[PDB]
This record gives sequence, C-alpha cells and structure tokens, in this order.
Amino acid sequence: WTGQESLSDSDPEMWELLQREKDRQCRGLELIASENFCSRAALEALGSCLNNKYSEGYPGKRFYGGAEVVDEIELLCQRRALEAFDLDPAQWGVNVQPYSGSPANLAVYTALLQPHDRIMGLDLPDGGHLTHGYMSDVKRISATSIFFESMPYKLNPKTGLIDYNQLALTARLFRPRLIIAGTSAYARLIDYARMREVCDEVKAHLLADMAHISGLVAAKVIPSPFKHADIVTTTTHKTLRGARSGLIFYRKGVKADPKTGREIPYTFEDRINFAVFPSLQGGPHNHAIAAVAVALKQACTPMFREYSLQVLKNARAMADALLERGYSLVSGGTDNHLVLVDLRPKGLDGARAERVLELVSITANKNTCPGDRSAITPGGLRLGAPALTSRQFREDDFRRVVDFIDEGVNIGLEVKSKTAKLQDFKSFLLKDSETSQRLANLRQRVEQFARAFPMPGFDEH
Amino acid sequence: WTGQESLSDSDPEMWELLQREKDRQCRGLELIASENFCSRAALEALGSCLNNKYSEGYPGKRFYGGAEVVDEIELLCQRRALEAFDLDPAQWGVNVQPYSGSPANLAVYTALLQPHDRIMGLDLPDGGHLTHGYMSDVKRISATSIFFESMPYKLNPKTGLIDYNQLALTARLFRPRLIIAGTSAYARLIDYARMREVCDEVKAHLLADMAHISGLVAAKVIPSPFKHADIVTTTTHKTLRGARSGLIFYRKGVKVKTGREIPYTFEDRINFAVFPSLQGGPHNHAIAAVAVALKQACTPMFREYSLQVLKNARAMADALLERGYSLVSGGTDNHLVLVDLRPKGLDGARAERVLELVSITANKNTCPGDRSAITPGGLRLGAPALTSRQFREDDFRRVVDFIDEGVNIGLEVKSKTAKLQDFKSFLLKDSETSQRLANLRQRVEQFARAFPMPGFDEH
Amino acid sequence: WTGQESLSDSDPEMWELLQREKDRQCRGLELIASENFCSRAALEALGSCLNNKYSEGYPGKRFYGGAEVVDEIELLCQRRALEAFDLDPAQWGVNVQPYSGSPANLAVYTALLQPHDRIMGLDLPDGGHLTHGYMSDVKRISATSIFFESMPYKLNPKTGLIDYNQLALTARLFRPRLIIAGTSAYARLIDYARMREVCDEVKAHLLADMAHISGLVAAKVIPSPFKHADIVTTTTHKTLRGARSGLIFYRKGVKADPKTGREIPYTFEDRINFAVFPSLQGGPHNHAIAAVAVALKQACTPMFREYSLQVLKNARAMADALLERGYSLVSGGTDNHLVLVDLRPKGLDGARAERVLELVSITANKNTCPGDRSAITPGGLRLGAPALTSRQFREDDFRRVVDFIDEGVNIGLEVKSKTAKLQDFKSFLLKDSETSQRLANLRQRVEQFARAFPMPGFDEH
Amino acid sequence: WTGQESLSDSDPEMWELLQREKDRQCRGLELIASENFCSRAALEALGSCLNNKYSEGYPGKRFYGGAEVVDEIELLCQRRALEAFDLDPAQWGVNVQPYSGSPANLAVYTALLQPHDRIMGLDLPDGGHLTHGYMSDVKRISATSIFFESMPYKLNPKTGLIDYNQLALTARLFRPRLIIAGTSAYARLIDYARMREVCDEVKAHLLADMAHISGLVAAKVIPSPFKHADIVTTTTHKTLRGARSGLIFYRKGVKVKTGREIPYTFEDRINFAVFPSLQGGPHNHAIAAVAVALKQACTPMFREYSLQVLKNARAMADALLERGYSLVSGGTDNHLVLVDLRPKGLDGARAERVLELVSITANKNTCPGDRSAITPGGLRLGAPALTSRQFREDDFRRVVDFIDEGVNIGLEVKSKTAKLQDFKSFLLKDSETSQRLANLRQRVEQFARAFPMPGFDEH
Ligand SMILES: Nc1nc2ccn(CCCc3ccc(C(=O)N[C@@H](CCC(=O)O)C(=O)O)c(F)c3)c2c(=O)[nH]1
Ligand SMILES: Nc1nc2ccn(CCCc3ccc(C(=O)N[C@@H](CCC(=O)O)C(=O)O)c(F)c3)c2c(=O)[nH]1
Ligand SMILES: Nc1nc2ccn(CCCc3ccc(C(=O)N[C@@H](CCC(=O)O)C(=O)O)c(F)c3)c2c(=O)[nH]1
Ligand SMILES: Nc1nc2ccn(CCCc3ccc(C(=O)N[C@@H](CCC(=O)O)C(=O)O)c(F)c3)c2c(=O)[nH]1
Ligand SMILES: *Cc1c(COP(=O)(O)O)cnc(C)c1O
Ligand SMILES: *Cc1c(COP(=O)(O)O)cnc(C)c1O
Ligand SMILES: *Cc1c(COP(=O)(O)O)cnc(C)c1O
Ligand SMILES: *Cc1c(COP(=O)(O)O)cnc(C)c1O
Repeated sequence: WTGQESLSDSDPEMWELLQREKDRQCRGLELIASENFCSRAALEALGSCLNNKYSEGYPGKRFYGGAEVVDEIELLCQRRALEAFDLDPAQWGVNVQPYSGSPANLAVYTALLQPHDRIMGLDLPDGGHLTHGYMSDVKRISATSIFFESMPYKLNPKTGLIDYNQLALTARLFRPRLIIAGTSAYARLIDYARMREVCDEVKAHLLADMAHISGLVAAKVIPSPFKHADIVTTTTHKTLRGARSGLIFYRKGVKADPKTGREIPYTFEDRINFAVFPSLQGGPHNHAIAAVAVALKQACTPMFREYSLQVLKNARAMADALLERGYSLVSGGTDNHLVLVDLRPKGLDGARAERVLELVSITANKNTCPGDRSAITPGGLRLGAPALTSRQFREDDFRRVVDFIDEGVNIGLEVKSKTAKLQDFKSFLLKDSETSQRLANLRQRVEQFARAFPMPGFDEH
Repeated sequence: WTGQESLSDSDPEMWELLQREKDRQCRGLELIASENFCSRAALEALGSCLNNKYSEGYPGKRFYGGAEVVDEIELLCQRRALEAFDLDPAQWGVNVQPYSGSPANLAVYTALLQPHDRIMGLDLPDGGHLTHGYMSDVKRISATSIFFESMPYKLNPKTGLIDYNQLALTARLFRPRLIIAGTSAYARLIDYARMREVCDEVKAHLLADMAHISGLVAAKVIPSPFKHADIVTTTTHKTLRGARSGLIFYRKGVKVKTGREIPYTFEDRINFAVFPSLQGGPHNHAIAAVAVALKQACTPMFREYSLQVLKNARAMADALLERGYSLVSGGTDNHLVLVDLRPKGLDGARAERVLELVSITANKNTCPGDRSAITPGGLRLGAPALTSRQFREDDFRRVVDFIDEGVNIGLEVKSKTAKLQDFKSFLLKDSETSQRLANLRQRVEQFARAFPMPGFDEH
Repeated sequence: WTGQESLSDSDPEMWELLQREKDRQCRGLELIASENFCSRAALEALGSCLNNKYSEGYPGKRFYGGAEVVDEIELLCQRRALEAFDLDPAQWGVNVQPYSGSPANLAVYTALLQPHDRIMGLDLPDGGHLTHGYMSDVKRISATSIFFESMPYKLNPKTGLIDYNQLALTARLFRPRLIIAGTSAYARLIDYARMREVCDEVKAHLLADMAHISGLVAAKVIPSPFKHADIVTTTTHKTLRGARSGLIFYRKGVKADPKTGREIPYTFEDRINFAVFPSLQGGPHNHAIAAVAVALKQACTPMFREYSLQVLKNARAMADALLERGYSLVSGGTDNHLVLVDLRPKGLDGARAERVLELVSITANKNTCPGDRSAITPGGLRLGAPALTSRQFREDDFRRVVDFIDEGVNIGLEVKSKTAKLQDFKSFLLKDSETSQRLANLRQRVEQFARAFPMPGFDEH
Repeated sequence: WTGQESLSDSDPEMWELLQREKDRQCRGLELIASENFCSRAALEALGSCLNNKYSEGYPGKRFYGGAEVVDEIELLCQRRALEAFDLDPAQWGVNVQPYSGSPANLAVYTALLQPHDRIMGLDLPDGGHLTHGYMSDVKRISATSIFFESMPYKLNPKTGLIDYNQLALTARLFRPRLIIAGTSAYARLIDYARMREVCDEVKAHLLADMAHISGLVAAKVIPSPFKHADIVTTTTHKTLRGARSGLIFYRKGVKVKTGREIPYTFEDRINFAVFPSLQGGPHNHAIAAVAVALKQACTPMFREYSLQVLKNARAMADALLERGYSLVSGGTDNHLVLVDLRPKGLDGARAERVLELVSITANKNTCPGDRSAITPGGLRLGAPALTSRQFREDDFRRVVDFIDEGVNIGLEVKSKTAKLQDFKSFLLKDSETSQRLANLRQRVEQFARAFPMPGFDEH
C-alpha cells in the first residue's frame, strides 16, 4: 500500500458518486445565488499535499518548524487578496485562515466583542445571513445569537429596501457595538455610507459581509464597501469563484489625534488574528488557502471583470424576462448578481416552486418576501446569475432559463389547484403520470439545454 | 476562459509553490505527531467538484434542493464512520460536517452547554489541546475559555500520567458539566473507565477527543473510548490519514422508580449546533475525502498500518532510551514519544530549530515540572507520518541516530552562545556550524527521499 | 452597662444631629416627590426589638427556631398588604422582605430571568428609575444594566407622554422578557392596558413599579396596575408613608388550558421568594417589616383616602399655580402626585434652581426635560405633593409655596444674569451680600411658614 | 390625623405583637451565634425621622439637596467606623450605606468583578456564608453563584479547620479573581496571612467578611483581618451589637521597573457599586444607629464585653466537653461553639426542635463528615447575645446544664419514635413528653428573665 492508487481504482463506490455529482452539475441549471463552479487550477490546489502540513500560527510567528513553503503561500494569498480588492497594504491587512464564511464572521465578533456584547444585522427572512445574529421568537438559532446579544434591523415592507431610518432609530436605543452590512438575499446595493453614519454615531464597528458580492466588488462593477467599513469579511467562493474558505479584511495603520499629536492607531490586526487562532480555529486548511490564492489572482485579471459584468447583465436579463412574463420582483428589480422574485402575485409559493423546479434539474431556493403571511410556504424564489454565467451563459441564454422556470411554475400552479397541503402537492409530482411525464419532459429539455455549455473544473469529477 | 486549465499553465507561481512543499515533505523526516500523509484517493475527492455544492442542512433535511448525490455521499460517510469504529448505528450517530477538530469541539460545547457552563480538560502544557478550554494565567486564550468556564486537570509530574485522583477531587468542587478525555501530547493510554466514573459522580458528560489516536482506535490496536464516552470527537486527519475535517460521534438509544427508559438527547442538539448554529454549508469535498479515508481504515491494511505505528514509536522510544534520553512517563503505549532533553543539557526550543534546519520537523514540548513560561525542555515526536511512508523499526532507529547528531550539534552551539536569539542566529551565520548542519541535512534528505510518499507524484 | 441608657444620655453628639435633622425637616418645605414623613406608630416599630431577631426563611419555612412571633408579624404584613391594595389572597401573594425598592426590583429579575436576559424600561432622563436598566452611552450604570441586557423605551418629545407606539415597535425587535411599567418622574398615568398588550404580544412579563404612586393606588384614587400586571413591586415609603422597605406582589393561582383541561398554574411565588432569600438577601429586617405593616393598615383606613385625594388636589393646585405664573409643565400638567416643571421657558435651569431653592429651605430635585440640550444643566424641577400634604397642607398652602419658589427662581434668574458657569453661580449665592441677605430673607419667611404646620413622627427626633 | 399617635393607641394589634417578641427575647436563652441585643441608644436612632431623608449619593456628592445634616451623620459614621477598628483614614475608607451584610458582599463583587468572574469562599456546610457563592449540587442558590462563578474551599474534616493547603492547590487551578476569608459557623481563627499569600500568588483580591467577629476585632481581642485584607465587609449587628446594616472597608493609598507607585482603585469602584449600581437611597436611620453602636465599640465597656464573650464561649465549650460532647475542631477561640451530637446519639435537627420548645434558641449545623443532604448532627451555639445580658462563665455552665436536659429528652423521644416528623409530632402530643418539656421551659424562662436586657422596657 503506497497511497498513490487512484480514486477510481481503489474506491469505485466513491468514484461513481463523484461522477454522478459532476453529471448532476452539468445537466442542471444551477441558479442558487451562493453556488458557483470552481476553476480546475484551484481544485488542483485544493486536493494537494498542502493538506498534510500543520502550520498553526502565522507567517514568521508559527509554533512548529518546517513551514517555509506554506509561509510563502499564505503571504501570497494575503498579497493576492489585497491586490484583488485594490487595497493599500499600509491601510488593510487580511487573514486568510478562516475555514468558511461563518467562521470568519464568528472570529470577528470574538476579536472585537466580549460575550453578550450587542450586535445588529439584517434579519434572516429580510435578507441577512444566519451569522448576523439570527434569533427567532422561540429559539436562539445562530451561535452569534447565543454568545452575543443581537437585534435585527428590518426591511421597509413598502419598498423592499433596508429601512436605514428605522435602523438609525433602533441603534440609538440598542447601542450596539457592531453592525453587519451584508446580505444573503438582497437584490439592491447597500448604502455603506449611511451605515458608516449610523456606526459613527452610536460608536459601533461597521462590519461589511460582502460574501455574496465579493466577486462584483473585486471587478469594480459595484461600489466597494472598503471605502466605509472598518472590518470586511467575505466568503472565498460564491462570486469569487474559489474553493470553500473565508477572509477577514481589517483596517490597519492610523485611525485618528486631537491635542495628543501621537497617532491613535488601528488595533484590529492583533485582535482579529488572535481570534482566528488560537481562539477559534486549529490548524489552517493550507490546501484551501492555496486554492483561494489561485482564485484570487484569477479575480485580478481582465477576464474576471468581463465575467462579473456578464453576471449583472444576466441578472438584469433574468429580472426583465421575469417582469415581462408576469412576475413581480421585490424592490422592483436588481443591481447585483441575484433576483428576488415575488410569486404571491402569481398564485404559487416558494416551497412548491422549489420542489417542481428541483425535479426539472433547476436548483433554486425559497425566500421570505416582505408581503408574506407564513414561513413554511414563503412567497418567493431566490435566483442567482454567477453559477450559470461561469458556464458562459449570456443574456439570451438566461431568458431561455426563465422560459423553463415559468413552464415549471405553471405545472406547479396546475398541480396546486388539484392539491391543497404541501405534502400531497409534493406527493402528486411523484405518482400522477400526467404530471410525472410532463415533468420528465421539461427536465429532459432542461438537461439538453444545460449539457451543451462548458463546465469549469475537471472533466469527470 | 474555460476554467479547465491546468494549475501549471494557469498559475505557475502557485504551481511552483505546490512542488516546493511536495519536495519539502518528500525530503524531510516528518516527526510532528499530528501530521500524516494523505492518500491520493482522498485528495482526488478533496479537490473535486463537490466544492461547488451548497448542501446546508442534513441528508433528507436540506434547505435547498439538488442535494441528490451529496446526500448519498454524506450518508455513505456516516456509515463508513460507524463501520470504521465498530459502532452500532442503533447506539451511535455521527456528524461529518465539522470543518476541523476545533469546530468539532466547539460544536459539542454549544450543543450540550450554556454560555459560561463549566468545562474540564487536560491543561495545555500538560498535554491537552487548546479547545479543551486552555486559559493562560494572564489571558483567555481558546474560545472554549471565553464562552465557557474552564478549569484544567493536571499530570502527576512524578509519573508523567494524568492525576485521575486530583481530577476526581477537583471535579467534585468545580462541578463541571462536561469533562474532556483527550490529549495532544501524551504517550500513554487514557483510563476512560476512570473518567466515566468521575463524570457519573458529578453528573457530567464525558467527551472523548480522540484526534491523535483515532486511527489506532479504528484499527482496534488500542482500547476504544467508545466503550465509555458519551460524545466522541476526532479529526479526520492525523492518525486517520484523511483530509482535514472533523467528526462528532454521539450516543443514540437509552440513557432506566417508574420503569421509564430515559432516552439519549444528543442527536438533535449536536446536529443543530454544527448547523445552523455554528457552521454554514458543509465542505462536501472534505466529507467525501474523509469517506475515502474511512473506507481505508476498515481494511486489514490499516490495521497493519496502525500496528506498525505502535511498533515504530516503541522502537523510537527504545532507541532514545539507549542513547541516554529521558522519556516523559518512561516510554509510550501509542503513537508518539515525549522526550525530555533537560538531562542532556538542551531545551526543546533549541533542539526544534536545529532539527528543522536539517529537515527533521518536530515541535517543542513542555515537560512535567518546568512551567509554561519557561522555555520547554522537551520534544514531541510522532510515528504516523513516516510509518505511512513504509518506515519500519530499524528506520526509526536511524531517525533517532539523526536526532542524536542534531542534538549534539545544538549542544556545542549552546556552549558557544548565550541567549536564544544568539543561538538561532549562530546556526545561520557560523561558517563551520552552518556547514555541519548542511551535511546532516543532506544525509537526512537522501535517507528520506528513498521512501515512498502517499499522494500525487508532483504536488 | 445595660444598653438601656437613652440616646440623649449616652451619645449627645448623635442626639444633636438627630434634633437638627428634625428641625431641618420641620423648618423646610420638602417637595421631593419620593420623600414623605413617617407616622410615629411606624417609627416606634422601626426602632423596636424586632431588629434583634434573625429569621431567615419564610413563615413556616424558616431555618432557625424561635420565630413564633415574627411569623405572625410577617403574615400580618402580608395580609395587610393584600388588603391595602384590595387583592384576593387566592390571586395575589406578596413578599414583604425586600430591604428597599431597588432590592425588590433586582429580586424580580433574578427570579424570572437568567443573566443577560432582556429588559425594557423607561429611560432615566425620560422618567424611569435606575433599577429599570439605566445604561448610558459610556457606562453600565445600574446593576440591572450589568446582570441583564436592557434597552430603554422613550418619551414622545412632542407630548411628554410615553411613546407606546415606539415601545411596541422596538419590543418586537428587542424581544424582551420583562417590561417595567413604572416611573420616578412622570406626571401622567401609565396605560397599563397598552403595556399588557405589548407584553402579551412579545411574550414578556409585565412588571409594574408603582413605587412613586403606591399610596394613590391603595386609596383607589388612580387606576390600579394590578388589573393588568403579572408582577408589581413597590417602595414601602414615598406615597404609602411608611418606613424604608420593599414589596413584591405576584400573581398566584391559574394562568390559563387549551385541550389539556389541567390548569396551567402561575409559577411566580416560589421563584420570587427564592430570589429574595436565599438568592439575594440575608436576614429580613423584621423591624422594617413591622413598621410597614403599621403603615399598611393606615393605608386601609378612610383617613388615608382623604390624604391621597388631597395629594392630587395639591399637585393640581401646584400645577395651575405654576402655569398661571409663567411656567410650562411637561405633558401640560399632572394626573398624580408630582409636577414636572419646564424652566427653559423661564430662562433658568434645574441645577441652579435646585441650589437657590435649597438655600431657602425648599428641597427639590433637577429633572431632565424632553426639550433639553445638556445633562449638567437640566431644564426642569420635580416637585412632589405627598411630603407637605402629610403636614396637613391644603390647596391654598401649596399656592403659597409656589409663590416662594418663583421668588427664589427670580433671584436665581438675577444671579444667572450676573454670572455664567454654574460654579460661579453657586459661589455667588455664598459671597455677594445683596444676594446673600435676600436669600436669608426668603428662607426666614419660608421657615416661618413651614414650622406652623404639624409634623408626623416624634416631637424631638 | 397628626401622625404623632403612640403605636399602642394607633395600632394595638401590632403593638401587642411587639411585646410578644420582647417577652420571647427576655424569657429565652438566645444562643443563635449571629444574634445580639441592640442597645436602646441605637434603636432610638433606628426608629427616628432619618427614615424620611432621601440622601442618594454620598457626603458632598448628593443628587438632591437638604442633605445638610445627614451628610454630617454619614461622615460621623465613617469616622467612628475607622476609629472602632484602629484604621488610618489615609489607608482605609469605608462605605456605610449597605443595607445588610448580603448587599455588602454583592457590592464588592459588582465593584471589582465582571459578571461570571471567579469567586472562592468557604463552602456553606463547611462554615461559609451564602453570599460566599454557595452553589448546591443541583441548583445555583446564592445570587453570588448566579452572577459570578464560585468554587468553594473546604474544611479538613480530620481537624475541623480550613484546609489552607487544598485552597492553595485549587486556587492555582480555578484562578479566582477574589477569595473570601470569612465564616458563619467556624470556632477558630482564620489565618489571614495564609489567605493573603494565596491571593498574592493567583493575583486575587482578599475579601475578609468579618460579620461574625467584627466586635471581637473592634475590641482587639482577636487578630484584626485589616492587617492582611484588601477589602473588609461586615454586618453592623451580630457581635458589633448595632442595628442591621452593612459596612465595606477598603484600602486607600499605594498598592511600587520605573519607580511608579501604583495606587489603590477601590474607593470609586466600591462606592459606585453600592450606589447608583445596586442600592437606592440609603437608610439614614440605620446609618445613624450603627454610628451609635460604633461609638459604643470604641469604649472600654465593649472590650470588657468582647473579652467576656470569649470567656463565655470557652466556658460553654469546657462545660460541653465535661458532659461528654464533641466539639468541631476540639473547642473555640472566638465567640461560638460547634457541637457534634452524633456521638451522643442525636442529630442537630432534633436537638434544635427540642431546645426551641424549651426557649433555648439555637440552629443545627452540618458537621465535617456528613454531607449537606444528611440531617445535620451538630449545633452552632453563640455567646454574644446572652453576654450582652450580663451573663458570666457560671451562667453559661448553667445554660449547658439546660442543654443537656434538653438533649436527653430528645434522646428518649428518638428511642420512642421513628422518622423526623414523628419526632416533631411526638413533642407536642405525648402527654408526659410535653409536660417534661413545659417543666424545662419554665426553669429556663425563669433563669433567663432575671438577667437585664438591652433596649426598651416594653418593646
Ligand atoms: N436571507 C438568507 N437566505 C438564505 C438562504 C440560505 N441561507 C443559509 C441559512 C439557511 C437556514 C437553515 C436553517 C434555519 C433554521 O432556522 N432551522 C431550524 C428551524 C428551527 C426554528 O427556527 O425554530 C430547523 O429546522 O432545525 C434557518 F433559519 C436558515 C440563508 C440566509 O442565511 N439568509
Ligand atoms: N499539548 C499540546 N500540544 C500542541 C502542539 C500544537 N498544539 C496546537 C496549538 C499550540 C499552541 C499553544 C499555545 C498557544 C498560545 O498560548 N499562544 C499565544 C500566547 C498568549 C498568551 O499566553 O498570552 C500567542 O500567540 O503567543 C498557541 F498560540 C498555540 C498543541 C496543543 O494544543 N496542545
Ligand atoms: N426619572 C428619575 N428621577 C430620579 C431622581 C432620583 N433618582 C434616583 C437616581 C439618581 C441618580 C444618581 C446617579 C446617577 C449617575 O449616573 N451617576 C454617575 C454618573 C456617571 C455616568 O453617567 O457616566 C456618577 O456621577 O457617579 C443617575 F443617573 C441617577 C431618579 C431616577 O432614577 N429617575
Ligand atoms: N455556615 C452557615 N450557617 C448559617 C446559618 C444561617 N445561615 C444563613 C442562611 C442559611 C441557609 C443555608 C442553605 C439554604 C438552602 O440551601 N435553601 C434552599 C435549598 C435549595 C436546594 O438545595 O435545592 C431552600 O429554600 O430549601 C438556605 F435557604 C439558608 C448560614 C450560612 O449561610 N452559613
Ligand atoms: C489537532 C487536535 C484538535 C484540532 O484539530 P484541528 O484540525 O487543528 O482543528 C483538537 N483536539 C485534539 C486532541 C487535537 O490533537
Ligand atoms: C454564504 C455566506 C456566508 C458563508 O457561509 P458558509 O457556508 O459558512 O461559507 C457568510 N455570510 C454571508 C452573508 C453569506 O451569504
Ligand atoms: C450574617 C452574615 C452575612 C449577611 O448578613 P445579613 O444581614 O443577613 O445580610 C454575610 N456574611 C456573613 C459571614 C454573615 O455571618
Ligand atoms: C424610589 C423608587 C424605587 C426605590 O428606591 P430605593 O431608594 O432603593 O428604595 C424603586 N423604583 C422606583 C420607580 C422608585 O421611584
């Protein structure tokens, strides 16, 4: 036994499952706003010998030896991270060791806050992420709701926008110490300047969680949150088209010096670094760190800006093709990579639409809309451009995807009229032959349309 | 841009750094007790398209769709996990989504304990891990000591073993809600039955964190902590030789003045803590790679593997004893050796830097006696990594020979030098010293390069 | 040495200070809304041998013996407490062991909440008490702000009322577990029904802190908070005219039983009692408990309702006599025992008015007003009726007190024009002979007017 | 209604209950170690018009006016406080606003510690007070164990003394921020110098809670904890014989690689914790009464008083030893005696109920050995109360005689009875037993009524 046997040679059971997952990715139209297809160059570094190296600590401040090579790889990842987002290495540092986006956020809170210090983020049904302090009326859901006291700021139900006025009012009372400016389901751009005004007033840290829009920020196709934020966390994947990892950007240098004359310095670096390790994480995923450095240099290139520009064009094309077919969009449309469709004005919900679209090899996700009246049957979908755009989808290709969706939406509408509760709805798509065959037809037309496009990564897995 | 280019063609700067580390691993004698060389079969799954699938939730309970295949992958991983440790699915469940061992431990505390509830683990300088609640005398270090109140238990320095009696004494007073039985630097078997008795008395959950020995447990070459622990966490790398991920095993079934059978309530709380509480979408590429490794751990090859890991560390132990070195607790019953170099006149900090310069990677270790602040006078040496490279007993005796030459080099430098930075700068500047190091480095790298190396050929 | 020597015989130094304090109380016009003059019957029980008895525990559940007599006294105090506020002993229990009002409030939080559970009270500058969770933008002030997470609800600056609409909005976001309905400086009555609506919606406990208005509630001259509140704490003194102690009223019996049929019972009693002892307090002040039982039976009598009716008449008389002399009142006037005067529309502040009135033997307190612009110089006074009303002051006597105040207010106005900062203002009243003698004149006329009225308690101390 | 009526005329129901307790105190042998009989001079101030003054804040820093006189009263109280304990105002301040001893201790923790910071005190069954962080095995009992994390230290049951060595061992592991040196049921002197050494090592504040012995310390008849403690709290009653209030003494001055003298930062934090943090307006009537008592404690009368308190408890100790009773730690060096009745065949719960029925008030006490849940087999007997009634050595020997008759009565009932409620019901129902109790009660009450009683004549 050498450990050099191939995967297809030594574990055929796992090899098939790998192929069937690649086949499902190829034959399907992935429209999840957070998903993307990773480059082969990054996947070759993700499954590399860097997995074997334990390198606890930081470059030049590690606690083992033998880290001579992973030091260069992390600092290359740090330099590629600052270059990708056009940051001055004198004003910004970046930690590239977080295991994912969730650990990146929790590291920031641990770094800058004490347990039960106060946190403000967009509520999850309104478009905020779990790690922004999601707490329901019955349960503390996220660990950020347990180890810290969080109060959500809400959308304006009449506009679909963040209610920046209500947030300013409720922040003067809640007196938070950190406010997250970041979304998981919000089709418009965040007024980071208005967020900094609120944070500057209530003396709170302004954290920007550009996880969903990191690639669009790097390509300079939307306003960058670094002009206003003190801390910026992001997800390595999603729009950046990398492996699964996380980043924490922090201001460094001089914050302010009335009468003193001595520059009051930024104190984020040592706190952020200590929270990531040794506080929260163990050994860094060096194979991830190298895979994201691969993807970060890809984001510095002229290729990547043309890719992000197509994502906004495709999102805009998806927006108009849905509006011009009888669908409403919350906030009216989009300014980024995603669309938030309202399907109450169509007669369907998000849950049954997700199930009927999943059965035709179209992957979306339900999303709470402002005008909802329940949570098991939300009235909207969330559709993302970046996934199919990496398959060289263009505007006219996304309008054809919308034609495939409204086809399935109408099958669900017809099935909803014959059913009532959701479980017998889902049970209907599995037994009724007329609905079963009509689903298999739409899926076969969808799989045919999808397989023709290229797919990043390897050929077979 | 097709996204299908080679790494060598797309990014040659990074592809060169990949081959630089591949050579550093092939040419070095890797003695870090927690490091292993992952197989190629697992790495192929690790760097696969599964990185693309967002499968938040659990098999059959996802929050999007399209998780058709990865549901089968996560379920295959759970089944291979229970199979590798001889567990009955009716009595044991397992969560395979922890990103690493540290998130695995933080998940258990979040699942079973309230903020500031009390935790007890082996102190870090005494051999415990950070995530066991390590607190300094001046600062809360691990987040386990921030969100939970930790009090450590200690080694008996006379014997180098866990003072199970002082643990019993202090747990009665501290009244912890959870006690951790698991070590990062400990050469002996942990009395899990004694831990369970202590936990039963103060009504505490017994968490066995078997990250360093999970492979030995899987091969059934050392006693299994599953016969005594309520919760078991492990890293999927180290002795398990998988990709970097984490596992949380938990009890299912019955935990019986009414004839009422009280059930186990771990599954829902443990799974909810991993997601949605702590993590986000799981790394399905890592899950699939550790499923490749867990399949390897159920094979007679892995039992031969772990049997040799024991034989090698015992051979390295006996060799060090023959050359006049002291071992904490006198020897080893598992995969690592704790060397006390204070007798031979050298500390661990100096020995670590000299051995690093000759491609012998180890880490310093505080010995029972000298406290945390004092420069550690010991080293922690591990067998698993080189054993994966088909090392045998006489090969580790050669590694001990190389270590001896390195130590005696460090001794002559210490005789020529004063402070530690003077020592570290003398190793790079002194012409004779840097030459005798270059010689030993060459003899080490030639010896190390001859052995096979799991993984790919070039990266 | 027997310990039976009189105080005047054994400690003349302390005896004089006792007399000079009684003389200061007699010669002065006490207008502090929280102060009152205690009956001699209660002071005889306050300084009784009950101080000597340690009786940790509760009647029938004590941990020493020899508590046969203090058991009857506490239950008499419990029965007199339920009778004074017209409560059914089947629906309400009362703990009479709290040392004061602050410990009574902290006992309720400890009983019903975990550390860092969420609390909502009126902000201190808006009229709420310290123990309702007062936290500033710089410091956690009250222990209720430290051991629990509190967010204040505010007044409406345009009306002077509690902004019940903003409170309902911010409670849906803050998700509190307890809301305090109680004030220390609020001239109108609290909509306890609207408070119960908010608490019933966000699933929070409704605590009523009638400390300032307990005597008015007992005399049934204002709406009682027991019709809506789950927990009611109060101060033994203030309007109830007792010694210094505290009470905690809690619902007991049956709270609700859909489908169950088994009555879901109230669970406050064992929790409230355990928090007071053994959690928070040590041995009960049995000499206080007996003094408040004395004062609680006085509150059941027809005498006491005529006393409380005069307090509202005197507060109303003080309100109109100030309005009809050029003073503004926040909320316009009063419906209880206190008046909240606005002295920005007069040219003075609350701090310099408190100092000039203190120098004429008139005791008041500064109070933040809605239209303020600082905190060292608040723009208002808080004047209370219950103190002088216990001296048999009537409406025409309170209008004469207002004439004495506006006299001093105009001396401060004249001194403010000659000064600038507050410290040289206060320094001016001490040196300048023209202002010094004019102050001594107004004080002598005030001391003459005050000494003529009767004074409850003893003659000399 | 003038509000100047007598209590007898205004409320005869309550005035009768006042005289019922006055008689119960005059006729009973008060042996509760924490109870004393307050002088009339203090009670006159206790039930004075100072109950009317709301003086929130501190002398010179009030938040209303009219505090002209009570500022002098609170300042006179602070000066008499420092004088009674031989303290230098340059090295010691004092807060006199604590409502009782329990609020006094909660103030110190709030002043110096963050929520969930670590506290160490003597365990409650071992002699520590509730406010030292008492936690059960099933429930957080004292609020000190809710808002702060407490770990207790224990008696050495072999000697009945504080195990200062196990304290040192466990404080190194638990790392408390504050340690409490103070007892509610402990017959021996606390080694404050050893506590200070432990506190200096783990960098902890030493709080001496001298509620039970403050009078002995004031009379300088036992060593003063002010020579070793950072913070000192006390009740103003118990041995100080004042009205029920509390005191917090704290260090002022200097607490000296730069020639920098680090100052003490207790005054502002301690005062801010008492108000505005925890309390509201102070009870100026209680403050004035404890100022009356502190003046009494500076007199040669109080030194004679406390000297007799020691002599009386030693006489009660020697008497109990002569009759064959066991004493925890073998005797007493202060004001109380811990009797072990497990040898004589009776528990403390039974002895407490029998002695209560014959007007001998004491409280049961858990002995070193039997745990908290077991019915306590001991009693805590105190000297201060009866010593204030001019008891002398031969008088306490008579009290021991009465206790012996009571115990032997309880033994015969235990021989006639099974469970504890059967024991308690037998004492009221059995005709002969209830008669022999009535006889002993009469002989006790006649003996007790003859002695003078501090306070008023009738109430
Ligand atoms: N805008 C926005 N869009 C998306 C899309 C995906 N995600 C990622 C989080 C997905 C997620 C999973 C589980 C829960 C959850 O609560 N589960 C509990 C319920 C128990 C209860 O609530 O009582 C359970 O079923 O176990 C949740 F709330 C959210 C987000 C996001 O975070 N934000
Ligand atoms: N037995 C055992 N062996 C090993 C070998 C590797 N590890 C895993 C991490 C090793 C480790 C330990 C301490 C610190 C630490 O204290 N760091 C702070 C100092 C702050 C302060 O003290 O003020 C710093 O960054 O300097 C650390 F950063 C990293 C372990 C383990 O966990 N246990
Ligand atoms: N409506 C209403 N009226 C009244 C009238 C009296 N009281 C009773 C409380 C009096 C009070 C004392 C001290 C502070 C206070 O903060 N002090 C700190 C400042 C440090 C800081 O704030 O940074 C300091 O000087 O030490 C305070 F805020 C309030 C109330 C009430 O509670 N409510
Ligand atoms: N040495 C020493 N002697 C004395 C003598 C008097 N005291 C002062 C208070 C005595 C005390 C002790 C324990 C509990 C107690 O536990 N109560 C809970 C049970 C809850 C549970 O255990 O679940 C209940 O109400 O039953 C208590 F209520 C009161 C002390 C002291 O503090 N120390
Ligand atoms: C290595 C280890 C961990 C953490 O594993 P990471 O991958 O570094 O997070 C936890 N516990 C023990 C005993 C370990 O050895
Ligand atoms: C996707 C996302 C994250 C990261 O989630 P992970 O699955 O842990 O990587 C964090 N914040 C936001 C706003 C996100 O959309
Ligand atoms: C009696 C006592 C207390 C508390 O005094 P209280 O008046 O009951 O609050 C605190 N500590 C000790 C050691 C005590 O003996
Ligand atoms: C006066 C008051 C209290 C009690 O304060 P204490 O001085 O501790 O008695 C409590 N709540 C309110 C609203 C008060 O006005």
